[PDB]
Amino acid sequence: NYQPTPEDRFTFGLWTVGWQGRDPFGDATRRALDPVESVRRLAELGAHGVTFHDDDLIPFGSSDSEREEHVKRFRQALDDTGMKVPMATTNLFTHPVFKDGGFTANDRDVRRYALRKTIRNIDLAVELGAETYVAWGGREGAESGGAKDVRDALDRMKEAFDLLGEYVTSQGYDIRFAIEPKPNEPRGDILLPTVGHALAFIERLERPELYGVNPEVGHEQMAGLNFPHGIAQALWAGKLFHIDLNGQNGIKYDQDLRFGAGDLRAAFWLVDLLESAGYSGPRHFDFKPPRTEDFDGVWASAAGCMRNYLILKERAAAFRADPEVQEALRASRLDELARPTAADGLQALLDDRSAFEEFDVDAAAARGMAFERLDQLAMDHLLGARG
Amino acid sequence: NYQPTPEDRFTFGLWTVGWQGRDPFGDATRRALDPVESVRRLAELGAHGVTFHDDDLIPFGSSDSEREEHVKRFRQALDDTGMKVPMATTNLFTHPVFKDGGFTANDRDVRRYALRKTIRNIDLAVELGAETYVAWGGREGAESGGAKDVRDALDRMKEAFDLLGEYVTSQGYDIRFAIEPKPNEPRGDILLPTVGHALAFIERLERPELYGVNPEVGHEQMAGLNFPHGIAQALWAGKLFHIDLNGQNGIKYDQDLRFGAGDLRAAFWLVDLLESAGYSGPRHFDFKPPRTEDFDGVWASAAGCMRNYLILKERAAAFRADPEVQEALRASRLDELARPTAADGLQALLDDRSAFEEFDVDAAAARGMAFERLDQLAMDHLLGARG
Amino acid sequence: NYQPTPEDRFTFGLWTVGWQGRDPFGDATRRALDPVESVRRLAELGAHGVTFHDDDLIPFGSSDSEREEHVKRFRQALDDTGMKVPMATTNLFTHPVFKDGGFTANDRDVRRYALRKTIRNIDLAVELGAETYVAWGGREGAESGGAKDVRDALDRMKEAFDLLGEYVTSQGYDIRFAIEPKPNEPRGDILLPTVGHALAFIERLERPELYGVNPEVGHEQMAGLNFPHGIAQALWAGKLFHIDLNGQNGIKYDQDLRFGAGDLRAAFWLVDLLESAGYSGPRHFDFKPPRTEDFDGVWASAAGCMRNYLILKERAAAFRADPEVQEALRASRLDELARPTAADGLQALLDDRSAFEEFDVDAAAARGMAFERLDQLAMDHLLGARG
Amino acid sequence: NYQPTPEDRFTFGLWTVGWQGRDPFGDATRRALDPVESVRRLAELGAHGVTFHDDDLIPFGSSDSEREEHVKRFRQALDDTGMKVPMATTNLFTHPVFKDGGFTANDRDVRRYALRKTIRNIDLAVELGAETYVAWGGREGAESGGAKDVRDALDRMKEAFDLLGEYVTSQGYDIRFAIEPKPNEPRGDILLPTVGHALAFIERLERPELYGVNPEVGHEQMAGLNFPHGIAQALWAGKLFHIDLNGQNGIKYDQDLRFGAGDLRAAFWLVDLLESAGYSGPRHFDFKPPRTEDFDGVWASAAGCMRNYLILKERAAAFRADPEVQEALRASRLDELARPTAADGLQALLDDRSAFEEFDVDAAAARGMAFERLDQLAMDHLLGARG
Ligand SMILES: [Mg+2]
Ligand SMILES: [Mg+2]
Ligand SMILES: [Mg+2]
Ligand SMILES: [Mg+2]
Ligand SMILES: [Mg+2]
Ligand SMILES: [Mg+2]
Ligand SMILES: [Mg+2]
Ligand SMILES: [Mg+2]
Repeated sequence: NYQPTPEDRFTFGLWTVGWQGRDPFGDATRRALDPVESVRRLAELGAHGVTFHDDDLIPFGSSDSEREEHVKRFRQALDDTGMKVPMATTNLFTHPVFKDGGFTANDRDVRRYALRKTIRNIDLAVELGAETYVAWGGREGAESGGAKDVRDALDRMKEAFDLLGEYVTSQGYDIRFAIEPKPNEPRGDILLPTVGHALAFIERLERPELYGVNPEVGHEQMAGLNFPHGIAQALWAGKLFHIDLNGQNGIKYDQDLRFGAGDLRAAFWLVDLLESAGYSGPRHFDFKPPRTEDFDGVWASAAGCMRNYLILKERAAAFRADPEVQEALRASRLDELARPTAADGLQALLDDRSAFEEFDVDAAAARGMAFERLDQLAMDHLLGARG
Repeated sequence: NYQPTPEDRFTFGLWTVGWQGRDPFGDATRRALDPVESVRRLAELGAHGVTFHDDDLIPFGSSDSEREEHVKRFRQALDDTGMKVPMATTNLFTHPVFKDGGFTANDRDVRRYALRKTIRNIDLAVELGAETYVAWGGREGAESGGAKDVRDALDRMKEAFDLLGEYVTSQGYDIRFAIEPKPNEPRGDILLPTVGHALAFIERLERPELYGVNPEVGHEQMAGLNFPHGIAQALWAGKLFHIDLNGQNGIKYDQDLRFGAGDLRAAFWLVDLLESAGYSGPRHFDFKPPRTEDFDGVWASAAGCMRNYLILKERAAAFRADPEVQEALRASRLDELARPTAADGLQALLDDRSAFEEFDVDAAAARGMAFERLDQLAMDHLLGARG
Repeated sequence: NYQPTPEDRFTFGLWTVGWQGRDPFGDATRRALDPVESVRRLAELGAHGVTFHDDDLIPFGSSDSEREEHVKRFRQALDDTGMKVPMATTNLFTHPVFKDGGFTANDRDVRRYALRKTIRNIDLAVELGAETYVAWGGREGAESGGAKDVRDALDRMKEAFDLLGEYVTSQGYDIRFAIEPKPNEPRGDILLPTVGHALAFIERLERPELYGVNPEVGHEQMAGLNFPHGIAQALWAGKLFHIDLNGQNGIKYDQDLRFGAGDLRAAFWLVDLLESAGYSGPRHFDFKPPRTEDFDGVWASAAGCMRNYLILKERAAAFRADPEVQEALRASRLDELARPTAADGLQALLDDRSAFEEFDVDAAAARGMAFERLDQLAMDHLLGARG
Repeated sequence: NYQPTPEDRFTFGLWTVGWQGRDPFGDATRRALDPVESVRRLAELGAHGVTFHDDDLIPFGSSDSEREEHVKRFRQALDDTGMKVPMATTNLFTHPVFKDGGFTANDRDVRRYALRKTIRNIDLAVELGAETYVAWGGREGAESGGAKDVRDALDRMKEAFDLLGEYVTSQGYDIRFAIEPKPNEPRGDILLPTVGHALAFIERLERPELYGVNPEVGHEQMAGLNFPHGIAQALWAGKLFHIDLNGQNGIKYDQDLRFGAGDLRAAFWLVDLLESAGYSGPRHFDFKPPRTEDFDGVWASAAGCMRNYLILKERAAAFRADPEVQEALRASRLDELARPTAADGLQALLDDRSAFEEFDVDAAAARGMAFERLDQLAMDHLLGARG
């Protein structure tokens, strides 16, 4: 039946189901949602948690009484539904003061204002019980070559993340940070565009154990890269703290389709990788219900994300647990890929005559790899057509 | 006149001017070149050095007498022309034994054979006086999801690079290693596809001071990324050991056009970045003369690469040394970008009331950035139309 | 000095300089512009005309008195400045009633409403003296495969364009129609995505002499196609009625940069093609001033478009009028490309023994084409470095 | 069981299963196949026919005795297996005499040689009983802007196709012509890059009833376009004469994967479109077995193409024949899309007050479209998870 359970750890953003449909060529098609109503509806669908921007919960320019009133209503809804908040983030892209950037704006006072806004939201997020803080560098980039000195911008971004790490260490919080890469949209070229650039940036920080990545399926597919390879490098580094799941149709604008739409085979291999590696964080959906839909379509899209994940998880487990698949995996020598190359050592490899002087390159080249048979078994298990 | 001089450090690969024109849909249009003739012609054009694959210099399957004869003729040509060899590399992609991979092939004996071939070529490269060794992971990837376990492949690639570093340390050589990223072509998805992935991989190695990157303009433009941003992150990390210059028209197959063709504005900003940062390595051209050309067209393309670089270097220096440009750079607050954000410290930033409580967001948002005026000055200096 | 003159026929849209900066992730950074002020400023910069959407001039839901008042003020500004209106268009994408489409919406009453709105705007455009009407099919497409039956949608689009042609024929107007293609943004896939699809659609209409295309540089570059090839096929068909000039950096979202930015070499070849073919329509700029700029940056961008066109026109004329270039064009046999293949006829070609039986394929294959020398001369003329 | 039958009309090219694995960076991994052996193996798998290039069957430079001997052996194998030949084509891209082009080469004598070669192969194809002749314009394009005058090239291509039509009309053959579009690879930009450009070219020919298109899934996906939309426009024009099925992973080089791999959802919607429209031509597979495979992998890939088509055909028929799907299609108003917009006429539409003056735009905008529910039903039917 593929019914979601709270052990699946499915979470949704408030900006996802609360999107009003304002695109660059059109007005809003839906009215605004109350966050309390969003929590109650998502708890009815069987979700585990919600995430938020600071401006999603408290409107910009609110007084302290309005701030504490919104926080009190939102914690009341969380206590009534039993829902959790596992991640929060700050909005440094909507207001026109951030048009040049946030942490790497050319104006020093804008950079200081962005740091103070982030610190205030980190205090609220620890108050609500979040475990991961996400920084999205949305306005950090340039449309032209001379507008932004990139080495200086990387120095300012390093300084900002070092200050945030110093603050959480001095306060004694247990929250960690995560960086969300994206290649373009809305700037012409965004700093730290991929998972690899984000990981290489994290290794230069002062306390590199507090920082990880938060990759998104759509953002890695906008650069034509392969999302399971990117996720596997992040897992190899030990830095996958949180993940965003959606869909995307090739290299174009950010579509943010529901999960399973877009590249279905890549979604299958991604669910295979996460269930095999034992990733235990939240399964966060960052999608936009299309502006042709009313509220019933919104809730149908939100249910469809979780249903597609549960179907792909069942099919991937059935593919790995099949004896003919295990025979094909031995025939393609994946078990030999898992073996060490030279554990006997460098001197033994240099003295091994079977490794250069007496190695039959023609006999080694004549062997096929049977990858097409393996892939056809994977396609049959995905489509349900084993027979 | 833009005449190349040996102080410019222009180098060419033997595979560049020696390409016979065999593309996937056509036969060769040019006969094979003698490497001695290539050295003499490139010294006549005013180049500084040549680079080589092992199979470019010594054909596959050659005996030891043929090996030493080819090496003796090639060093004789280098001594007669005064040309140098600043970089070498090994060929782990042409022979059909490497169809699944080289360092990360599924076959253990193929991995051991690839390591022994690389070690032999490293000995030859130190004998010829090279300073940088380049590893291109061309066959390391997959066309399908189940063919390659990517975490295990990253373990084998780490093991191979650690063994090579152990060998050069035990021999006492001064040569360093460099990794060339590429997103696809000829596999469907290649491991370590960008500069960011390569840098993040290098930080996990055992002796990370021996390894850097060798980025190529065309390969970063095949993923839709921005090459000056990638080069600037590599310079910020201190890992730019060598660079490949060519041209590319957007996201498609590897064209390897001559330098200056493709994206001319990006070429301008790249030359600006290298001359500003003071990169002192070789300027290596990795281009393919198109198969419609005869040998006169080959030599005209090779001269055109160096001419386009010298023109762009003159225009970029004239753009930076202009007082109206310096006034526009102050008006866009690049000098304020170079200033530290909070050097007074975290506690002073938290107590600063002008940074959150009394900060005029509307007055800060009303200021323009004058980026379009700056970019129009850059375009006028590139086109030569200051007036 | 490259100063624009009214003989250059430079026109701008009101939505171009009137864009407030609202992108999908941010609010507006600039206040709204009066159309009268836009006409006066563009006449001061040296433009020839303006174009408009119906909703740019008259706000949605306006009464008839407000309609005639806006029209009277706008014609007064046109009479005071001497500016013209050579093109108009209708807005069928902003209001949420058009969320599924306009001419090809699934709702019949929405299709009838869209036709009536277009007919009313055509009457206004003939009243202002326009010569070309532009239909942009912005919302005509789908995000999913089952949402839109494409053959039925093409039937409805044919029916709508046939009705508009019947109306202008019955009224005796002299205005013509033009279709603007675009591959995606804001739908996932837009019907009639390229110039070729638009031309093939036009040939199936009832009165195909009234319909042409209106191609845009950015929209053809979002699909990775080559804009001079597309423009040359439209000129070969005799259907280029109007053209939109802007810039675009590869395959991503619609950037709408100023002209000359993006792909400078492609801009050079486009200006070469239009000046060689003698295109006599307006040179229309459809660009967006970036949201980091204030009004001085807006007017600087608008001046920069015209300046870049005048510089490229001078350099292309100097390239064609050069005797060494003419010698290189004879060496690459472009004059032989202009000659007919078999004007002697099919029977003479079949009896010609020099064409198959006695044709030296090796001697024909040995000849080079000298394309690289020709391209280096073109690059030298573009950069101003002939010497 | 999804077993192929001769009523399915599955055909394969000889170049598909006969590909030796020579890619631009590697040598061949498989030996050459006898065409007789290819016919016998494909008849054992359950195919219906084969297609060929002229150089696939008769090697270049063969004498007349060798020509008639190869033809006699090949017709003997066709008579023994009962296989047919429904399509043929000529090779104007491999030999280095065609490096600049074929029908639109800059050399007049090369153009005449290409026409004579094509006419000889057309005689052979009618002798073998083919019904469609395919022209692929592989070398017709340019790497640079000045190398090719595109209007003159379009004149020469029109002249060549008019001569071929005149020849088949004078001989009284019943064969038709088809044009295969492709955006790039191996030239930088190929003339007639998409289906739309090919259709617009066909409408300018002298006898436009003899010419159609032959689209390929991979070639339309290399430009980021949507293949069911392109196929539906070709069916709307009545020009779909033949089709090529393979797979492709986004915008990169021509992968030519087996069918079903790549974009599985797009493959599902394509099979839905062909079975709904009743296309009765051959289902031709143009794929390359990957160079990691031996001959068993070749035959497994060839069987996998037909199996994936039969599975998708069953799932699409089950999706269309479902009552809940039919209810959802009525709720998304596809039946209202099939209705004519104004069959009452232009005057009745202009006098209809319910169409502009009394039309409730807010009530029309408030209705949802239920596209997400429809798409989730389609995904459930594709994955086999109706429950
Ligand atoms: Mg996104
Ligand atoms: Mg996200
Ligand atoms: Mg390359
Ligand atoms: Mg290279
Ligand atoms: Mg646009
Ligand atoms: Mg436009
Ligand atoms: Mg292909
Ligand atoms: Mg094909």
